[PDB]
Amino acid sequence: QPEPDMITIFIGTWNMGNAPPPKKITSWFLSKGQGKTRDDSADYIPHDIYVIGTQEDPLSEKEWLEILKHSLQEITSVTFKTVAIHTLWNIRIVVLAKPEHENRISHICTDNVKTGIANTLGNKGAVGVSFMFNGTSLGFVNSHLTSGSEKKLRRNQNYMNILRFLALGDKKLSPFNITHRFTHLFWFGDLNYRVDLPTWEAETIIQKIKQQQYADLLSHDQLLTERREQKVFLHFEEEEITFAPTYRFERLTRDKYAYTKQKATGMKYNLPSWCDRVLWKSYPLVHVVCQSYGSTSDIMTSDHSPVFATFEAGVTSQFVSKNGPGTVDSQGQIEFLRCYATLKTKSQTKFYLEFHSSCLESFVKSQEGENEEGSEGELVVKFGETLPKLKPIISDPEYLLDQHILISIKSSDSDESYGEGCIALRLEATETQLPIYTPLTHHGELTGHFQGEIKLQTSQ
Ligand SMILES: CC(=O)Nc1ccncc1C
Repeated sequence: QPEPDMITIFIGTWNMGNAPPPKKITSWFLSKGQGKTRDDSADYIPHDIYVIGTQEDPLSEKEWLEILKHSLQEITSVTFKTVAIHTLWNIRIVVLAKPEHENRISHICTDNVKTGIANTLGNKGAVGVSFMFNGTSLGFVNSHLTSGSEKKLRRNQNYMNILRFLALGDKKLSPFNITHRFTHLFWFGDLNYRVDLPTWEAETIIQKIKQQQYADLLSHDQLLTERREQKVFLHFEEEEITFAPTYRFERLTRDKYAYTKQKATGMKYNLPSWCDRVLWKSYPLVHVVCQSYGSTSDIMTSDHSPVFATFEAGVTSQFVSKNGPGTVDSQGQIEFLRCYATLKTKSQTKFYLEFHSSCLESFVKSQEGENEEGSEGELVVKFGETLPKLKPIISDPEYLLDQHILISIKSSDSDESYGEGCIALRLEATETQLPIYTPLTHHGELTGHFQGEIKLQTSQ
């Protein structure tokens, strides 16, 4: 039974509008409807992992699990295993996997974050799940962010609170938030970003949707515009949107957008919007390909339509050598030349680096760097040829070239991280000096850069 090199992952997000689902929801799991849809020839082929995020979910965990599992069994004739389920209020995440994967999946974590204070604490936030699939770490976040067209800044703040405070993955990676803990991170939900056009343009927008002409709407989508301005979701990818806005529909049809202000909306307009989204972030030079991204047309219980996305994702095996795990492999080493951090900080403390990777027995602290002033005001922290030589547990290039080094630059004064990034060991050559680079972030905002050269020695 060979271990897989690649799996497929289904991501679903649905704001159920506090209504039970209809009797058949199979179109969701088949990626059928509008947008980038899955080929009919794949209908009976199960995805390896199904991750279902709901918002405004009125069902008990048991009720929803029975619907999901019976849906997948009808499609695939496979009885899926429940990996995890976690609910905060009416925000839920379910992870299901093919039974063959049960003994490939370990280190399952769940968490939630509640967003806002007082007034604004009580129904918005996120749930998430992480686990290891053989040698690959996977994270999944379902968030229901603040509603309303004039609250994009609140949504961005909700995003920053969720990635700071959601405690998933390896707790030993203490300087790193969820945006650095996983080989593949999927972030989805009712993110509630709107099409920011004048209220008076509602019927014009509906016309454009009927013509399947999305370009002049997407140019005003708040998630795309905020992400282009580095206000939210920095370093996350999204597949091009080619499906109609998924909100706000009259229930029991899809023929009508319900946009006008009502007492039930707090006298707010809900112009047609792409509230319901799937984004991802994978470590550099790991295979990840979006195969589908769309919405269903035939599930009409809610004022939102379900959204699906599917991915091919590279995975690695749980590697054992004669040496590591349990010792180092002296045939392996990672060296750093001409390295320096450029930081945006106005502060003047000394900095050191920490190197974290599951290819090391434990994280490695460098000596302090030498601070200089950049020509445009910046702090440059020079490590020159001073960084430690990293001793991987396994030297086999089929293992080592698939690994990644997380880097934190920390203040000597406070031991607080000022920036985090990631370097792939998937190099063009071994025993050769090659440029490396990562942006540095802190709380998912850009704080600087790390660049230099690497020299990787493997057993080959
Ligand atoms: C066009 C655009 O917004 N790109 C982007 C922004 C932030 N982070 C990642 C990406 C790929």
